[PDB]
Amino acid sequence: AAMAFTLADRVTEEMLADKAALVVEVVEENYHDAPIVGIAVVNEHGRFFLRPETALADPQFVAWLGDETKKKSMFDSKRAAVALKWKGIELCGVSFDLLLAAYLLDPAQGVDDVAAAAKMKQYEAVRPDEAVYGKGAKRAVPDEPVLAEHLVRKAAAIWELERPFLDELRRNEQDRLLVELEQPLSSILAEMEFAGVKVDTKRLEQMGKELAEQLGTVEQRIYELAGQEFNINSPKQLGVILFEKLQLPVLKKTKTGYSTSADVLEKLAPYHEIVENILHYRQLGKLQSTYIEGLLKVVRPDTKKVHTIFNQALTQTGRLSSTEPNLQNIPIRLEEGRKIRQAFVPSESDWLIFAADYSQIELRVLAHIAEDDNLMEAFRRDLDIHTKTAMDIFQVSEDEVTPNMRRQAKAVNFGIVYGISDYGLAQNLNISRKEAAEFIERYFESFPGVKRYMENIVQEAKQKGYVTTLLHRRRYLPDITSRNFNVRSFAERMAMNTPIQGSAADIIKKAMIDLNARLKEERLQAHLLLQVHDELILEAPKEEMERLCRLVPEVMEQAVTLRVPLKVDYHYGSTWYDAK
DNA sequence: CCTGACTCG
DNA sequence: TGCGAGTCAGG
Ligand SMILES: OC[C@H]1O[C@@](CO)(O[C@H]2O[C@H](CO)[C@@H](O)[C@H](O)[C@H]2O)[C@@H](O)[C@@H]1O
Ligand SMILES: [Mg+2]
Repeated sequence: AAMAFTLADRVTEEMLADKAALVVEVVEENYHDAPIVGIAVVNEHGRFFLRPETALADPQFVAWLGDETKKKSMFDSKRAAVALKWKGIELCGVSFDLLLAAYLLDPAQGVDDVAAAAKMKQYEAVRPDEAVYGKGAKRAVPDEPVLAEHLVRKAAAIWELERPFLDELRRNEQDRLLVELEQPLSSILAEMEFAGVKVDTKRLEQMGKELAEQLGTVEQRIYELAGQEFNINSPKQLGVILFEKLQLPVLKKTKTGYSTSADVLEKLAPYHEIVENILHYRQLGKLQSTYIEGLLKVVRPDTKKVHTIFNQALTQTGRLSSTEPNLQNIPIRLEEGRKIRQAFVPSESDWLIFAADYSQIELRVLAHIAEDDNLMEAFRRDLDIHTKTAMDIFQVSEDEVTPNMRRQAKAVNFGIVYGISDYGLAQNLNISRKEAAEFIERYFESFPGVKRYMENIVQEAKQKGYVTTLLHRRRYLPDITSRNFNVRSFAERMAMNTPIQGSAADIIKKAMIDLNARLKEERLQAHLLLQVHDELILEAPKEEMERLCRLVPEVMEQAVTLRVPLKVDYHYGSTWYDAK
């Protein structure tokens, strides 16, 4: 059938009730400076559709949007909030966000539209956005009749679904997780995205020129060593050259043809001088295509800023992700790529970039949750955790720990956090499974509490059907009971890792909320720009650095109280590169 | 659109 | 098979 609603030509009093489901539709996937195609409001008085030009030009409606005492229930309120920010309109009073509610209830559902969330509660009186707008080249806003009913149906679904979603959240002990963590964070992410990060495009272009030169040199050096020209960026063409023309050993047979992955070539390097060059070529090639050309493509022509979008409802562990561009994967590990960060600068003159990061948050969280005496003491002494681990598993004094020993102990710690497995560790350290198993046994002997936790968390996952984080985020693991070893093992590793990675995510999210409250209380001009999993990047007047050096670490370190202290390091400088 | 390469915590 | 993510050239 059809859903009744008023297609209003002007805003009316009854459309401004103090409780309503609100839809401010932005169809463009990237909502920055994007158009709002329509508005829908559902409240105690009825269902309404408003043309944006009319609603957003009405002083009464705008005041309503900005009145924190007028409560709104929405789906992906950040999208609407940011689209409105670009129009100079403030959105306040969002008391419920269906996207975040659904995400917390079950991140694996992949809910990305009202229909998907409603289907969770057997409500299907609303169409999927894709069905209405289509996808790809066929994407398009339907005629008003169609658009209007869709927005109203979405608003009606939100209106109806709020109660049941909140009820289940409460049963899961996630009510505060939504109301006191994710929703307030949503508003903070909106400010960060809207603020954007300034890019020194002239610096990027010059780096681009220099890379084009080096890339040319390496490219020619590769054709020279191969005795012919070919597409180096073609794993297929590359494979023929390496394993056929040059007769290099085939140590890995992937899906189709051969494998020319990083660790495969790293092992082939000793056989021919071409391998090193191919690796370097790929390194520089990625910098050019993605961090030079790709980045320049998304920099706003006028402001020279990039405005990422933090997807707050995607990862299975509670982390955020970043896109167009992804500002959470800018090079830093290799010096040549790290230079890219010199192109990220403060948005105002005489300002600086300030970066604060948690030191070993994952292992500190593990110590807390597993309550391992040895691991908690290590952090209480603020020891170099990898050196300490080597001392324990290899039974040597601190002075006897060699560089190679620390390296392997470090790999063991990663394995432990990721969900330790003979095969996995062996593959990473390039050693036998038995040897890797020996390392693992030694680790558990030194950290019996961690062994206990890994055993218990897997059992708990099987009993309850899910695992939880410090702030009650959850992840269902049905595969934990699979009689297929490989499938079950994936689930077991997830049971071990999710509480760690997820809890670390919970912590920094609270740190961000606490920090913004502090910045506001102090009326500092400093503001957050980015979050990179265990670090927070801000920009501020140079005159605020001394205050930031004390405030940021303290806030981050005190976000939550664990059985071991939380440690935060920080640096600042003229560019992101210099904030080291 | 899919694969395999690279980037990050 | 070690955990969690995104982007791009070639197929
Ligand atoms: O507004 C972000 C919000 O929208 C979703 C859809 O529910 O993702 C859309 O927007 C992202 C940023 O432009 C795209 O990467 C994604 O492809 C598009 O569907 C959510 O995942 C997200 O929380
Ligand atoms: Mg760190």
